[PDB]
Amino acid sequence: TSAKIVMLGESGAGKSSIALRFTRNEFLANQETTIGAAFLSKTVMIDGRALKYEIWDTAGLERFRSLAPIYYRGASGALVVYDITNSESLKKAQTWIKELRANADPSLIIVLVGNKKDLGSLRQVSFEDGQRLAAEEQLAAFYEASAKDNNNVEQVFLDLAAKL
Ligand SMILES: Nc1nc2c(ncn2[C@@H]2O[C@H](COP(=O)(O)OP(=O)(O)NP(=O)(O)O)[C@@H](O)[C@H]2O)c(=O)[nH]1
Ligand SMILES: [Mg+2]
Repeated sequence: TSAKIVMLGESGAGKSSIALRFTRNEFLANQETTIGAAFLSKTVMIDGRALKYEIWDTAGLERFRSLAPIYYRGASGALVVYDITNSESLKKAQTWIKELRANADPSLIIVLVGNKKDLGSLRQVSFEDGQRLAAEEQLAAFYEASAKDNNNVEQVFLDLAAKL
């Protein structure tokens, strides 16, 4: 069985870095902005039974927003990513969550992920503030993570998988 997941969120928050870290163990300090949504795969075991993630890594720039439904229409899950160092990205994440609730399948499982936890002092979003959004929106899970340090990336995907 397979998990069809879409990555959404403001450009620069680290959608491609998370999905490449998870699927390929690849991180780039100079990851290029995504033009057309990229497809990425990986198989992971659940509690014995095998599982294939099929991930659509969307371009986050607002000019590519109208393309996002092509990638979210058949999705089982969405990871809506923000950057813990940039307060504005959390409000962008809230807009995506609302858009998904209005336009996507009501069974869609949404996980909120605050990325770049490794950037210490530059944090602008508290754990408390990110989770307040996830609780207010009754999302499936809330994690802070670091694609760069590979911290909590595996755990976000495993958690999401168990909720599908
Ligand atoms: N310090 C730090 N930098 C990160 C982390 N994840 C991503 N980055 C950096 O942030 C920049 C943008 O990352 P990227 O994955 O391209 O973001 P995106 O959300 O895919 N952008 P777009 O929507 O335009 O494709 C890159 O320079 C990348 O190295 C992280 O966990 N920590
Ligand atoms: Mg990208």
